[PDB]
Amino acid sequence: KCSLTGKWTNNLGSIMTIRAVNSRGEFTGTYLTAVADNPGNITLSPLLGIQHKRASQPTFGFTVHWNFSESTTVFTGQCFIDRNGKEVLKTMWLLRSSVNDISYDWKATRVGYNNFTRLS
Amino acid sequence: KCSLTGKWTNNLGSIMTIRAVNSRGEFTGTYLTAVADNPGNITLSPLLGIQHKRASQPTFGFTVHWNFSESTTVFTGQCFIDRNGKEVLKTMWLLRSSVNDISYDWKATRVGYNNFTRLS
Amino acid sequence: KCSLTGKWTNNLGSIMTIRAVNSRGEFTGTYLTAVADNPGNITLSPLLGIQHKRASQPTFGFTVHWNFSESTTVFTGQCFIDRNGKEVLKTMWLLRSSVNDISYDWKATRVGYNNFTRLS
Amino acid sequence: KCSLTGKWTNNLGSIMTIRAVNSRGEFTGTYLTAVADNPGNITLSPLLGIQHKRASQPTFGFTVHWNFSESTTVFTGQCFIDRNGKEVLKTMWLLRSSVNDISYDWKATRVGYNNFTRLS
Repeated sequence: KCSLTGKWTNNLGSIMTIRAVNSRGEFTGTYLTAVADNPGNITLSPLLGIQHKRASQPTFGFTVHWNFSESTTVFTGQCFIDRNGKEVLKTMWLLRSSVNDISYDWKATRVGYNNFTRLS
Repeated sequence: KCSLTGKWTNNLGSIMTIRAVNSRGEFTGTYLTAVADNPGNITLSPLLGIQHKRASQPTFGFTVHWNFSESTTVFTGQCFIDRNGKEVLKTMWLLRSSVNDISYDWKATRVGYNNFTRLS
Repeated sequence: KCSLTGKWTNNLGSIMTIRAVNSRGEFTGTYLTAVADNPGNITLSPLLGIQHKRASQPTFGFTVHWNFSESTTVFTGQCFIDRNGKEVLKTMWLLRSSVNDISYDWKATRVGYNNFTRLS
Repeated sequence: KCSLTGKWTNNLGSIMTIRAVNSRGEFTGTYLTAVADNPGNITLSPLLGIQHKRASQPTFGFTVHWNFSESTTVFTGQCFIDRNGKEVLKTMWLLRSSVNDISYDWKATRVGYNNFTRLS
């Protein structure tokens, strides 16, 4: 079975740490991003999400509230287990920027992907 | 200031209730989707997210753990308030399906938009 | 049958003209966006795409080469016709910006939606 | 300078062949996908797109009209050149399925990524 609890890094070098997953599948953690709009401002930021519980290869989502900007990112994906027992999180994300008013809303959402593997 | 707490409907007729937002911007709620892969199966599903606290028009994200499928959706967006105090949540979402293994990962993520307005 | 040829406006006030669709479903046109990173720079920009030919409500895609920036947008969607013969193009888009090298690739893609209706 | 003319493969094993890029940046070609909704039906399919011309690392987009389904895919991205002169296309895509009517439109768009390198 795949539990998101533990430390993970992604293909861009970001690191996240996820705490205990409760019986609802909820989890909290922290996220240290390797990249940002203004990288000189990067600080460790909180995340909160939910994974499925029964499935051996659960889907999940989480939100990262960046502590150094007005933006928010959400990730969703699935945890896969190899024939050798290795775990990979395949994710896609949306990064929402803050804009001044609704006339700028069209430009406020970036999309991307990330693969994560366990630190140790 | 644009608040997320309350009852919302979107342009597809889905409804959600968001409970009290804590000092860290964290919130829970319940989502009733009007649309699904198998609409006869739809049941109420929990959501968990984070908004920014200081901003008058905060960005936010949340995860919906569907209680009737193996899928997960994440939403991110911004709460806008117009001249008359009317709120709109402008959101984009990713809907993650469960696939059998990593070779099917390519097909697992749907994308879309939703605009939410306050019920009553 | 839902036709793409003609003049269209979207929910943001952008307009486009699509010319004759050939036997392979290929079409050209001109796009005038109402919105840009630098709106004072906006000029008419060419589009080139393909639709399906047999379908009454075809899917399609097209590329807009912005003539005033280094960016490119792609749109994909479907042409729907209601009971009264009114057409709507339901689309999603990706807007690709130019970045300096691959280490910035993560931030280069915006996503959104647009609904188009026929002018006159 | 980066010209899309030539043969490319992506990280999933798909292959595409792009013909001459004209002075407008337009190009045609073919695309043999490694994966599909119904892979037993896969046939070689046409593509049509536009790249930027002046830039050494141009952005671009193209549409693939699948010849074996009612779907359409669009790709957009950028061609990067290494310090060693190696070229990579970094892309994201939207895959549009045909649905019966507008009430199903919400579920019709998948999103993903692909990296391409030259065949030879």
